[PDB]
This record gives sequence, C-alpha cells and structure tokens, in this order.
Amino acid sequence: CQDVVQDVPNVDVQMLELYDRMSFKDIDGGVWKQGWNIKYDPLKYNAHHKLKVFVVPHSHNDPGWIQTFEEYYQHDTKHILSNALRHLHDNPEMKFIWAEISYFARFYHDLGENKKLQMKSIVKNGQLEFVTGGWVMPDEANSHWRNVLLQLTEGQTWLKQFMNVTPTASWAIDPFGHSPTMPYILQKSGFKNMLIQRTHYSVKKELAQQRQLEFLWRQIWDNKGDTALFTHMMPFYSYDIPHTCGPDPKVCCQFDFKRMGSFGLSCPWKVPPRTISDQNVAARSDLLVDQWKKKAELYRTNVLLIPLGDNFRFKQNTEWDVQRVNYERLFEHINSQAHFNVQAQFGTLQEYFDAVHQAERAGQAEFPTLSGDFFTYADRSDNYWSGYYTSRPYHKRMDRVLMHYVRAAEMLSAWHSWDGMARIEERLEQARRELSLFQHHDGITGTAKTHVVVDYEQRMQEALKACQMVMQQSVYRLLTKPSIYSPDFSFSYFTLDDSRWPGSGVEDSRTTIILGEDILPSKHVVMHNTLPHWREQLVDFYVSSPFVSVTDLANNPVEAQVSPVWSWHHDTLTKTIHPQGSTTKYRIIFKARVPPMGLATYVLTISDSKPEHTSYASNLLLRKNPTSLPLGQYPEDVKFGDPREISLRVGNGPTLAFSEQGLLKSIQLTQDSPHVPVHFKFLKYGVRSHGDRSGAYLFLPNGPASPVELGQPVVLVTKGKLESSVSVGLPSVVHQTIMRGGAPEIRNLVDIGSLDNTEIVMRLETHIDSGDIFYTDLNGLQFIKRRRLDKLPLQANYYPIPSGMFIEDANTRLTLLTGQPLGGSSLASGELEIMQDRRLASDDERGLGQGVLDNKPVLHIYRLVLEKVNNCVRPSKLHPAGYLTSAAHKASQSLLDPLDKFIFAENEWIGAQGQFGGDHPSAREDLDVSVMRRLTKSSAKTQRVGYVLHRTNLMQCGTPEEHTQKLDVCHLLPNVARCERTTLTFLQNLEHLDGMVAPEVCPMETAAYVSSHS
Ligand SMILES: *[C@H]1O[C@H](CO)[C@@H](O)[C@H](O)[C@H]1NC(C)=O
Ligand SMILES: [Zn+2]
Repeated sequence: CQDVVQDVPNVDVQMLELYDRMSFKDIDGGVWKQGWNIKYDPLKYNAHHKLKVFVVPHSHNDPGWIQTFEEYYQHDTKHILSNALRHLHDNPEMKFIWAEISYFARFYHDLGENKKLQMKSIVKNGQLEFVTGGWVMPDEANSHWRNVLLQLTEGQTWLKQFMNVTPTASWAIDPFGHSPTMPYILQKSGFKNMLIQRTHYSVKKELAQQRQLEFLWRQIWDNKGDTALFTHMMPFYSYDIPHTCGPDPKVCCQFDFKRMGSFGLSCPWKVPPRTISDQNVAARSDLLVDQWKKKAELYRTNVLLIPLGDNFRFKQNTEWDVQRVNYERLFEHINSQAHFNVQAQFGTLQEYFDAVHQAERAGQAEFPTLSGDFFTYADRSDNYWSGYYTSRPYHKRMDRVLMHYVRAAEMLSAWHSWDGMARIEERLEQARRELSLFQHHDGITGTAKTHVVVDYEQRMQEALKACQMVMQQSVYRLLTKPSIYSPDFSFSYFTLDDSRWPGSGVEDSRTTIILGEDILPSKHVVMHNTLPHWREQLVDFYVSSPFVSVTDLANNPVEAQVSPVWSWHHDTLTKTIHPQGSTTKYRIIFKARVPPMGLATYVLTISDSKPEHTSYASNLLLRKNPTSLPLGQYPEDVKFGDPREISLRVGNGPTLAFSEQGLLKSIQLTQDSPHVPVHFKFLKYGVRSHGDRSGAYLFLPNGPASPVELGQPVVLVTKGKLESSVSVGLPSVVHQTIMRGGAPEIRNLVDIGSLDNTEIVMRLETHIDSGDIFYTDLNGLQFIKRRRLDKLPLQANYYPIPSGMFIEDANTRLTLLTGQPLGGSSLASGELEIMQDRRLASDDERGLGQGVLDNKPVLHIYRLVLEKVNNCVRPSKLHPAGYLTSAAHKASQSLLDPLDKFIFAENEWIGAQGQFGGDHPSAREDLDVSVMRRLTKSSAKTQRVGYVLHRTNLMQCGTPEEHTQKLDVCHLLPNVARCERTTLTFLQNLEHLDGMVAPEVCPMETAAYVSSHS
C-alpha cells in the first residue's frame, strides 16, 4: 500500500503550484482572443511525416436543461438518433460519437426489431461509437463520487447488455470545470483515455504554450502514478465548430455548413460558410488546413482531433448531408494534394486516441504528468462559474438524501433473492435511473429552467418512494420468523421516518406514533445501519403523549428524553419570527445501537405518567415581550427571559457559548481548556448595478458581503440530558445548534423568500492562523488544498463544498461537514464561509434565459468539528492534499448516511425479531461498503452479489483505536462458490480470488468484488 500522506508526488504540472505562479492576465490575443497568434513551420510536415486529421461528428444532448428530458427527446433527440441511424447506415465512411445513454436507451427500446439490428451493426462496425457511456455526462463539482459511479454503471450496464460494448474513452465537454474524481473512477472502470473542455482560459493558454494539453492525470496523493489516465484538454473557448477547427473562429465558422441560412443560423463573425465546389475547394482547403496546422502546434503528436458538432446537432437529414458532402469534398482535395502533407477523414474518439498512442509508442512524443483539479472555471474575463455550486440548493440537498436511500434500498434487499412479483428490481432500477439522471450537468447544478427543475424533483420524489417500498419490504422479511412471513408486495409494513428531509418547517410529512390506553399501548420501530461497523446514534420519533418509554426486544429499558415539537412561524401580525409548541405531539429521543449493515428493533410504550427511564427537557424562550407557550401534557413549563448570552454542555462533550442573538461564540473542548473563539455570522452578497449580472451559473458579487441586520431575534433554548439545542429565528434563516455530546450539528431552515438579488452566506470567524490556505473536498472523495489568491476576484476564490471544508494552523483545526453540496471559501485567515441560497432576478447569458426566482425553504445540515491537531501526523507543506480526522470523518458519515428509521404500521407485528446482522464483521472505521448490490434475478442458478469497497485515509493523531474484524464481503452471503475482483461497474472480471476471500483495500483506494453463490 502506497503512503498517501508522507511522499509528495513528483509531477510536471501540479495545479495549485501552477495557480501560484500564473498571472491570469486577460489580454486580447487576436483572433484567438484568449491565446496568441500561432505560427508554425510549414516544413514540419512532409511526405514522410504527415498530419493525420480526425474530424469527429458529435451532438451535445442535454437530459433536460431548457426543456425536460422527455420534451427534448420528442422534439430533438429521437430525430437526431433516427437520422444518425439512417445516415450512418447509408454512408459507410461517416462516423458519429454518442455520450448520453439515458437518451440512447429510451430511443433503442422504441425501435422496431429491424432497426435495432441496423443500430447494433453500425455500432459493431465502428461507425457509431459511445464515449464514456454514462446515463449522463455529469456535473463534476457538486456530484458525489458515489452517484458519479452509479450513473456510469447504469449506462455501461445497459450498453454491455444491449450493444455488447464498454467504452474505454470518456468525453466530457460541458461540465463547468473538471474534477480528478473522474479519472479516478474511470481508470478503475477500465478506461484508457478521457477528454475535457471547460477549464479556465488562463489555464488553457498556459498549458498550450508548453504543449501540456495532453497529460497523464494522476491523483494528488499518488506517488507511484498507478492512478494515471491519459487526458486530452481541448484548447479553445467552446466545443462548437467555430472553436474547434483552429484558433480563428471567423474562419472556422465558415466550415460549419449548417450556418448558410435555411437552418436559421449564421456566423457572428460576418463571413458565412460557402458550399464547397471544384472552383473553390483549393482556396477553402488552404484556409482550413492552415487552421488545422495552427491547432496542431499546441500538441505533441502528428495526430489531430477536430470535433465537429454543437448542441443538439445532426437533427435533420439535410443537416447530415450538408456537413458530410462538403467535408468529403475537402478531404478528397486535401488528401490528394501532397503539398499539404495531410491525411484527413471522419473518425471516432477512440480512433483518435489509438493513433495518438501509436505515435507515442513510435517514440515521437512523451507526455507530461499532472495532478490537481480544474476549478473554479471562468470562460471569459472575471465571469467565474461558482454560482452553480449553490443554485437550487433544495435539490442539491435532495440529491444527498436520495443518494443514501438508493444505497440503503439496494443493500437491504440484496440480502435475499426476490420473486419477480415483488417488483424489487423494477423499483430499484427506476430509483437508480432518476438519481442518475439528476447527476446531469444541468441537474444537480441548479442550471435548468424552472419547469425542468420541477421535473427532476418529481422524478426524485418517485425514486424516494420506490426506495422506501423496497426498504420496508426488506425489513419486514429480515426481521420476521420465516415460517410466519406472509408478504403482500404492495402493502406498507413500515413507514420510513426521516427527521431531516424534507425537514421540520419544510414539510409536515412525518407521521406521529399514536398511542393511547383506548387505542394502542405500544409500537415497534426499527433502525437500519448501512455502514459496516457497529454504530450508536440518537434517533427521534414523534409520539402522541410525553409519557413514553423505550425498551429493546429483550425488554431492557433504554434511557430516553422527551422534548416538545417546536415550529417557527413568521408572524405577519407581530412582525416577528417565534416558535410555537405542539400541545398534542412530542419528540422522543433515545440512543439506538445497530449492527454493521444491520437492523435493531425497539418498542415505545405509553404510560399513564412519567416513566422511570424517560427524562424531559427544560425549555427557555428568550425575547422581550414574551407570551405564554402551553405544551399540553408536557410535564415541564416553558421558562422566559430577556435575550442574554448562554452556555451549554451535553454529556462530557464540549461546552458551547452563544451570544444573546443565539449564535455560537466559543467552543471549550474540555473542562480545563480555553473557550476557543468560534463565531457564526450571517451575511449577504448583492449583484452589480452595472456590468455583468450574477445568475444560475455566475457569482458576480458587488463587493464583500454585508452583515444581515438581525434586529432582536427570538432565541429558544432546549436543555436535555441526551440533547440540547439553541435555535434562533433570523431573517431568512432559523439557525439551530444541536448538541448530543460531541461535535454539534448545525441546521439552517433557509427561506430567502422574496429578497431579490441576494445571496445568503454563513460564515465562521476564528483566530486560527490559516493565512491564505484552506481545504475543500472533491466529490466527497478527497480533500484538496486550496490557496486564496488575492490576484483573483472574490468569486474565483469560491470552490465547491460537496461535503466538507476546513482550515487549520499548527495547533488547531476547524472542520465544517455538510449534508449537501454548496459553494464556499475562506476569504480571510481564520475564516470559513458557505453560501446557503441565492435569488437572482437576471439571466447571466449562458443560455438559461431566466434568473433564479424559484427558491423554496430548505433545511441545510452540518456538523462543526473544532479539534487540536498538533499531534497529528500531517502531509508536509508542499503536499497538495489534506485528510480528515476520525471524528470529522464519522461526523460526515452521520450527515450522509444516518441510521434509517422505520415505524411498524399495523397494531401488531407477529413473528417480530429484535436484530439482524449481529454477526456481521465490524470493519475498521476508515473502510466503507459504498455499494452492496445483488446483480442477478431469482431465476439465475448462480446468484451474484456486487460490492464496492472504499477506504478513506484518516490522520494518525495518537489515538490507539484498536480491535476490529477483517471484512470479507465475499463471505457476507452463504454458499459462496467464487469471488472475483472486478471493475467498479462490475462489468469486467479482473481477478479470480484465492480462498474466495476479498481482501480489504488500501487507504484512498476503491475496489469492487462480486461473489457467486450456488
Ligand atoms: C460482442 O462481444 C464480443 C466482442 O468483444 C464478441 O465476441 C461477441 O460475439 C459479441 N457478444 C455477443 C453477441 O455475445
Ligand atoms: Zn450540456
């Protein structure tokens, strides 16, 4: 196992280092506006060394953006694919590449058998080639690596099954900036090459000058280089035709033959394309070949890639003809004119890469190595695309919730083989597909039109219901005496109870467990733990009486705490935001203990009076002019007082101090230790009154943020033995700090209401001496070192915060973990900030055609970890990576993969069992079974179950942390007959395992195993 901490990889280009040295000057470079006038030596090519040119036709199709997936499919995509089939079938030499399997699968299943065969043959013969092969071309900023793998697997599994092909070349031309998480997953999924396009114009210029646009992209911690994946970065501003034939768009535009008039398109550079003829082909070829040779100067081999396409192109037969015929005329002339020393033809992406490597092997080029990422993207001037790290935050939070439900549903039902009548495979496939679809770069990015966002939401909503159905049927089967188990596959044995989604104040969707002497004395509830280690976590449920006690199934009492159900209201009459307590429902909280990847059953029983093992929280409402707050049977009267500072401590945990406005002020780790200054503050960014406007994509602040005026907010303090919290109703945000004994949890109920052109940010101010350094994660997979650069505008120092960020000095670290991807930064030493929501009245000219005015209440959740790190073994100062501590990592897991809670629906659960998985191995804390998926239907003689195992890397800080069991996923199910290591998509067997034992992976590595059972 490589050491991912102590050895700084040696690479030719390290992006943080490059950023430190680069000037980023935006000067006019001529026709190549962001480059320079390329010159080449005409004698470079000759009869013994020709320029091999591959023109690759393509059509960028968005699975929803301006229209919904289905609208686009009916209006454009089905026509594009139908005509591609006809045209490639009839013109053997024509080629075309396709990226989005969601659309292809939709099309193919609608084809008659005769056309399905024609399609399979033009794929088999190399004319139509799939690039990447994912359900979509995902966003790379906000997406969790788990969902990136999920969507890749969904598209490639379909391709293997129906087209009998597995792409080994990736094509990502529209995501806004690129992440190294892509080559990470791709290289572990059989890929050999990848192509990217949207990277900062300054970066393109810099790498172009050094001919480092093609490189071996390895992970920042990879000292050996085994994670390396050959990567081609396109050099220009766009992937459209004007920006793909060479440096001068005024010239290249003339070779987009769809722009002559009848199609309603034209060249903005005022010179239109002209039909190629025998009288102008020599002159047209002169111009084109010159653009090609200039583009070739930016690369190292004699093989040139010329993409030929744009958004939703190749829709009409006449378009296919006009592009094909004119290019064939050019190729015939050019290839027969020796003086050009060029051989051009239509080709696919893989053809290009194969030729490149052939040149490489012939010793004509050697490629530089590179590590780092390509955020934050700017396509021109100061237009940095960091707004989409936050746009439509409700759905960004929804993404993480569904991510977990999908994993829990696939895992819970994987334990058994199911009769087709159970519709398990059906519901799981629909859930994987709707979540996969949302990974699209206009999905989770929040860059689609309003009605399209609604469509993604409804799809995800159906996906959540599908997961619930599968999960509850699974729990019922897993915890019911086999000879008693009598399932109705359409019945709801349990209903899921989720405390954080949609969340309190977002939607009253939770069911109250209704108990009563005259109706029902008790109720069984079950918790599931998808993580592969024993886990304890407080869980809460709503009950119709405060006199409730909890026991496990051996009938041992469980210490519980009851608290009121508080809801915040913006009182339009008193013009204040204050809480109201329920007089009929209450919250019961207790510690659940659940086996690794298992279940644990508990019972809630009503009593006529305060039960022995249940305590009641005190409540204190701080505000001037208070009014009574009755709580029905709740045994403790609410107390009142004028606003004042407060301190709280739960268990032996930290002690936290709050200001009289209910905001954190300091954290004291231990009895003796100091009260470390940690202050939460809320601010707002505006929009510029002149110049470019912020929109769904762009963050263009009109200067540093200004504090939100808080007035004299109402603060509610609940103090309990198991859980305490401080909540305050601020303008646009009900901010809540919850304490259960460890790092506190922070929840923000964000309702930006109608505050137009406003972006609300949550900031932490500390005295940590971080200087200009901070860390943010990439797709929940790794933490990368960031350096605030004052030579760049504010918005450029914003980065995606998909799951966490931290700052530190020699002695102290503050880590903020998130349950949703948002945008953030550290704009000053000792600071951390993350945007909550943004509402923008204007469009930002990238094609969306609207601002962002469809905001809705969202509940953002976080864990805030203050820790001493002076004893931790950390990477040296030049290492580009950072690593979490055990506490920070578990806090992230508590947000992304919490225990699942199920309430039994009928009055009596006959045959109920108290636990499942008690014998499952409790793996070391840095290991996770990211995916558990049964890969075969019940009719298969040999059952197969796939597992994706990921081991992160946690800092060694002196904690002994011992006694853990080896996890062999190949033996989790009985009767194993074979164990194989496979690509992450489970599509290719890479290793036949001895003793049928799946070994554990190394720190920062991910492996997939498939066990076969007889
Ligand atoms: C396509 O896959 C392989 C080529 O890699 C070929 O040998 C096989 O015949 C095809 N798959 C089918 C139809 O089983
Ligand atoms: Zn797109």
